[PDB]
Amino acid sequence: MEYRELGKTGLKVPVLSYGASSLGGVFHSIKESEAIQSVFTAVEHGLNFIDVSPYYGHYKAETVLGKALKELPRESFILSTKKRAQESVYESMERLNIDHIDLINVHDNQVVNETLPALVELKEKGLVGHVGITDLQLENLKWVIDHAAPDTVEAVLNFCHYSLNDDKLVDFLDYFDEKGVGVINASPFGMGLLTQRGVPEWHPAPKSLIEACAKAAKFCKEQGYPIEKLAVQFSVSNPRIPTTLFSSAKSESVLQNIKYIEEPIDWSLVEKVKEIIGDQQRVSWA
Amino acid sequence: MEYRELGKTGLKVPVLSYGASSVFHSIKESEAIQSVFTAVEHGLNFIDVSPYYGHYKAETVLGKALKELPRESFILSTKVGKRAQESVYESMERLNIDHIDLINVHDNQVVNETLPALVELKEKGLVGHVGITDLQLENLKWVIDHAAPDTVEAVLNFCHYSLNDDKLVDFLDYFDEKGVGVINASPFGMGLLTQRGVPEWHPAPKSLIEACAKAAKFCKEQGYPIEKLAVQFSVSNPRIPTTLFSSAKSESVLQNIKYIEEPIDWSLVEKVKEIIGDQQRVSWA
Repeated sequence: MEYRELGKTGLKVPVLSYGASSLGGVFHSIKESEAIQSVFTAVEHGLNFIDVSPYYGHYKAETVLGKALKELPRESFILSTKKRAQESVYESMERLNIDHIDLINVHDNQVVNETLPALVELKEKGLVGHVGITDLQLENLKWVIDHAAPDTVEAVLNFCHYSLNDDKLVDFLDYFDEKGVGVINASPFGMGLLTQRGVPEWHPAPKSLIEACAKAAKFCKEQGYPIEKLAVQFSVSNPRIPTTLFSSAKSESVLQNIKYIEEPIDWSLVEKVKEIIGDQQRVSWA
Repeated sequence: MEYRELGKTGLKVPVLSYGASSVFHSIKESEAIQSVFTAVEHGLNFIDVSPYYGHYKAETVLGKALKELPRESFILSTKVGKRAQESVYESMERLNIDHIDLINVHDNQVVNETLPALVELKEKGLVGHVGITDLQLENLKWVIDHAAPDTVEAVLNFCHYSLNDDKLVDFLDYFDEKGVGVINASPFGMGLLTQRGVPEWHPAPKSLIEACAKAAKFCKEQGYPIEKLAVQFSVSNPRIPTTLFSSAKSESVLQNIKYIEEPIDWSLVEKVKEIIGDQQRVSWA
């Protein structure tokens, strides 16, 4: 298992990161029951870095996850999660029964002046290791880092922009280097596009991107090289992206993606399907 | 296009009803609002807003969008000491509706505190009818038995009247005895009876997954999608007033409407129940 420093953060994070797939909805019990075993498996097999944002919100799930994490040693895992935002961090820290969060990041106006300062105060207190931000659009990330105070934002998290099908994050990597920001990729598979089963029912991806990615998955199938294996291989394949956050419930998926990323990537196959995904490279569906 | 009566409640629900589904929840949101508009346009009055209760921003958008449709043209339902009454109040407040048609309860002794409270809210005329929601029919039976009489008007249940599971059948005589309307849900087994297949999180055992995949590719070779047969079967029983499917895009809603309005091939249902053999009613809860 390979590790990267998360920018100027000091945390050695594994090139893949477990994101604890969404638990809300009916059958939530099954999903969180499996997610606990997945946390254990990811830690036992190399993933320091667990994000539990989907647990941010559910009293009982968060508390028995606090039990589960109390089963694990102090330095055995790095944990990150999502005016009154101070009390929110305090509240959910109590529910997790952890004594301090390794990194807090803001979901989503001028978060620049209200939430981020409170989290900076919290980092000075000793209860939060580092601060970061989460968003969909890289222009928004640039905006908020720009108008914030210097060296406030230590990490950024962003979705579907370093894949076989989307390449945008490159354009911003330099910028992050210039302001000392660790980069966290997420959704390596394009949320179904780089899957061999296909794309979920809610996915609004245009018909063209859908067809390009389905044909790439078919070519991968015919070459005996699963498209998801290639996608997860590729999202952790950039030395400037410290880590990528994949979401799953069953521990089998954690172990499969571990086995994938630890196996050598086929750069010729990357060239091939990046070609087959034609005009649809960096086509957006947000 | 076909309507039945929800037990004795006097609400006329279509055989198929829309249960709008679950980062990336805003995109699902907008699509789901368009989907409820499409469904109400095509006759699917029964609208369950349970996944919106919990996010102020999420319930507000459907409240404001739904204000654009006539009140008598749709029947609405949602999820829920007497904190339940305050929950109903606030749900109406963000949905900007003066009357909820059906109010349900998820999940121990809700028979003496929660259900009497919701009954009181019905007495006042804010809610029309009161029901319960569970994955286990035994738990539904317990609640109905131990509750005050004629309290439980609706019972919602998942993955127990479909091509692979029909454990709801055994309880239908009971539900008729009690005066309880039945709302089926998840007619696809949450991916089993789909051509694409099962999500990663699904716990269903190897044998069930394989039998359903074989039935699926058989349906494919026959030119008759497994999803069409699934939704047709689920709505095919007259003692089950309505079946609730959770979709996001409006195209799925239109597909399912066209599917239920097509006749069902019972020979195909039996050829599929032969592929789903010892796996019928195998639980994964």
